[PDB]
Amino acid sequence: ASSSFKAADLQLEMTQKPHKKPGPGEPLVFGKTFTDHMLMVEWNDKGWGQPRIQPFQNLTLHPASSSLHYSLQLFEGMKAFKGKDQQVRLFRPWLNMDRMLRSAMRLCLPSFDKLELLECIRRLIEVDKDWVPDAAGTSLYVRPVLIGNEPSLGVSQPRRALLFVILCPVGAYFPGGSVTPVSLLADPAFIRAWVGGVGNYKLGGNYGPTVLVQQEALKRGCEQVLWLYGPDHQLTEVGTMNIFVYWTHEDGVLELVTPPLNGVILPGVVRQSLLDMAQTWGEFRVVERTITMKQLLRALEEGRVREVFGSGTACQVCPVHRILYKDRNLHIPTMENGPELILRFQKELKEIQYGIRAHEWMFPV
Amino acid sequence: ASSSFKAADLQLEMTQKPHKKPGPGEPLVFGKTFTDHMLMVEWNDKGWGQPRIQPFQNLTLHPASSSLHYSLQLFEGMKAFKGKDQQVRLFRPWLNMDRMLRSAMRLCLPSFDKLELLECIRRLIEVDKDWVPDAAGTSLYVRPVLIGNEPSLGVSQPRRALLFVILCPVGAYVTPVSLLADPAFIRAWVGGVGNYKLGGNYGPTVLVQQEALKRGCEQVLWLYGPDHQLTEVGTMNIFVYWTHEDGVLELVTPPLNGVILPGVVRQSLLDMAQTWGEFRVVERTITMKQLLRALEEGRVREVFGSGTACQVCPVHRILYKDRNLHIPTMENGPELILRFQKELKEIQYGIRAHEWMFPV
Ligand SMILES: CC[C@H](C)[C@@H](NCc1c(COP(=O)(O)O)cnc(C)c1O)C(=O)O
Ligand SMILES: CC[C@H](C)[C@H](NCc1c(COP(=O)(O)O)cnc(C)c1O)C(=O)O
Repeated sequence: ASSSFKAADLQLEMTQKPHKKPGPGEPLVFGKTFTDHMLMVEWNDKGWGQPRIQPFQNLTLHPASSSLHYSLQLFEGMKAFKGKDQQVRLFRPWLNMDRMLRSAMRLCLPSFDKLELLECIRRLIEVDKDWVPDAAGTSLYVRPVLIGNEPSLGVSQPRRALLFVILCPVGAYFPGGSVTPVSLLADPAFIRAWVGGVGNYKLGGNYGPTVLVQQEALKRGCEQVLWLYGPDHQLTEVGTMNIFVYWTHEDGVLELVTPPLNGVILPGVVRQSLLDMAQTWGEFRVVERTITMKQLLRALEEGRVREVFGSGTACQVCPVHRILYKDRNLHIPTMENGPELILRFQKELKEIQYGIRAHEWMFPV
Repeated sequence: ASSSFKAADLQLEMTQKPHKKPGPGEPLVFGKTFTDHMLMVEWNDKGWGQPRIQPFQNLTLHPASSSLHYSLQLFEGMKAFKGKDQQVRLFRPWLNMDRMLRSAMRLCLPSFDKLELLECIRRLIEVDKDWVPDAAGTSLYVRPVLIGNEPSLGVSQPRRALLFVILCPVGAYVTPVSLLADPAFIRAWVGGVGNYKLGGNYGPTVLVQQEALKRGCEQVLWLYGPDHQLTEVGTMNIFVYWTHEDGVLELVTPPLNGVILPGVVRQSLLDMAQTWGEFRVVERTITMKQLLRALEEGRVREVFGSGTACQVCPVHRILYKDRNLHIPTMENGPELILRFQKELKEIQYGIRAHEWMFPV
């Protein structure tokens, strides 16, 4: 018993003022450059309306829209890569569709068919193929969004909603192969999410309270925030990335560990891919288990820690070299291990994402 | 002064297509009906633009507006009451202005001068005075809102923002409510943002409120900790009038520990009760164990919620997991509830002169 919204029904309108691309690899600050078209689907009493694809344009919302009063909003983030030159592929889009639908049900927003949305996104990206860069480490960021849109102040299940997708060409997250480490502020006073909360869904509500904390991290000399949880001070996620630790655990076994999906952390697509990939190799233990600051401190001085990094769509595998804890700067030996594992993960993903290696994880055009 | 828009700069555009005021039938559903005008002020690199009272109209937002991607949004809720004379008064608006500014700083949104916003709100209400109902227990609900509005996908401090205010005539709200108290749902946490009126606090409650209904309750009593403590109920702070374990008669309400929204009505009930001096008034943690045990022992007199929508709201039942708990509120006259309600109406409708009220 559930909705619809079909891809066979798209309508099409092309831009009369096709904006001009970034040119050489120089500008494009992430998220501030948009392509010529966008996807838009409306839902109401008559259910889902028809998809289509229109020129990039402003939204028109009633002043009481629940999307602005009660944060009835959720989003996704995924990437399209252009490799064999002009051939464009989406990395594991199905997982983002699965996650988006779960976020929708948590916020009582309308359900939709994951494959139809994926096909409309495919159609949209097709129209803006030329916006997809092909220089090393660049890609096209895809931002689907679903918002409640009830022109009513009652806190309740909306009877109207809007789904849209916009695209941004992105530069190489790292200047040029320059994989550079980041420093993290790890302060227990800051709490991103709670057990029983909504940290495991991609809801706008989870992000707004982090702006002030990120500003604090900069003022204290760090680049991102390492979110801690519990009296235990466990490591949950870093910034907008899941966190991984490669070290010789306390029982002498070499392992790659990452916090488990206990409800407080976001099930990252890159996170799942690194786990899958490492399990496949079978060269060392790969496990999902709780990581505490106390365990990290001990391992660091017995020189048991090899590499620590974050994973996410923006920055696939991100080295960490320093963590400021309790006034405490902890040097993380990641780079002196020449991010061997980090480097290996990056290479495999590049080969897969840019079509060098055929793989089911990729979705065509 | 630099850092704020000014009431003296107000530009105003009267409507050329009035709405029909709520007809005779009189069915006033909350937040469903809007008056003719709204307030709008923009902020950016050049800072605050000039305030504007304009016809009620849609907002035009860039698809990447941070208000829609990262919930850079907050709001307020307060009421204007029209008394016998026909004079309109705002109830303790300064507290809402203070709370709105605290919410803005928490979300790195632009600061503004509280008195200037209050004056523009005063001017907006004046324009739409004809919308302020005057039948018993009716009022005009005021909804200021401040949202981030940078056309960028980066999660960061916006360089653009929009502040607007819309008004709704409200038709009323006695009768007790039932509450669902289930530990599985967590609304806010220590170190979180439950003490700010941010839209992000509300969206996740929709599903839970739907669950409360399918379970036969009308609202949600939010619990927190192993420590099943009572935080707030629905969109109201929660109060308990009883004889405590120490056998002393008191009025208790959970403390402002970051744990909950500092309600304006809540602060007013505390002030008023403290003033009377007839019984102990305190801010302390309240646990389900203590409640269960106080009920068991007939020490509980009245339990109620407080909030702008429903000033003092009697509670008669709480479903705690399987456990339907009857709350003796109505059989104890809501004696304290009635006295609070009596006093607030006299103050809010101008029967009794008071500093809590702000003119027109
Ligand atoms: C502005 C967009 C969001 C910051 C963002 N999400 C990535 C994310 C991740 C990584 O998830 P994936 O990109 O799906 O692998 C993990 N944890 C949190 C709290 C996150 O926010 C992104 O799309 O990059
Ligand atoms: C639907 C009503 C609005 C959300 C609103 N605040 C009510 C409220 C309150 C009570 O605050 P007051 O209205 O200021 O007394 C307490 N806790 C929560 C979680 C609330 O939402 C208001 O001031 O109208």
